[PDB]
Amino acid sequence: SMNPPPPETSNPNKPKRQTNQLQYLLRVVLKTLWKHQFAWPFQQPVDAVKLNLPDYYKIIKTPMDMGTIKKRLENNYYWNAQECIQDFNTMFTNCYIYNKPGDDIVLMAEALEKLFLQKINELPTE
Ligand SMILES: CC(=O)c1cc(-c2cc(C(=O)NC3CC3)ccc2C)c2ncccn12
Repeated sequence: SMNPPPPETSNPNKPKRQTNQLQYLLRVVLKTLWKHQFAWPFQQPVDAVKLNLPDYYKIIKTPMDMGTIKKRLENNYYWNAQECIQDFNTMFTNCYIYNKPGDDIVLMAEALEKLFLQKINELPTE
């Protein structure tokens, strides 16, 4: 089996900004989720070869992971916070699409998503 190339984390012709909302997404949101006991399945792209999930990238056509999001934030890849929030939501949604309800990995995603929602509830204005 083969994995696909990972999502891009740098693109010199993509316009970039560093806003206070994006700084919050790195310093508060990403850092809170990254240190969590349940973060580890989400800290890198799914290696469907090593995990013996040959159908993963047949089902998941918009992969996303926190390793990618971390690199994007540290590279100032984004223009606005909504782009980054969409990446997080894609990662959670992919987990719920691929896995069975009640699987341990789904419980892990739900726990991270609850914290995610609590932090973005206080996303600073501007
Ligand atoms: C997000 C998702 O659905 C998901 C993630 C994992 C997962 C991936 C890795 C991994 O790829 N590590 C790379 C370094 C080699 C490791 C451990 C786990 C539990 C998983 N395993 C079974 C079903 C679903 N998943």
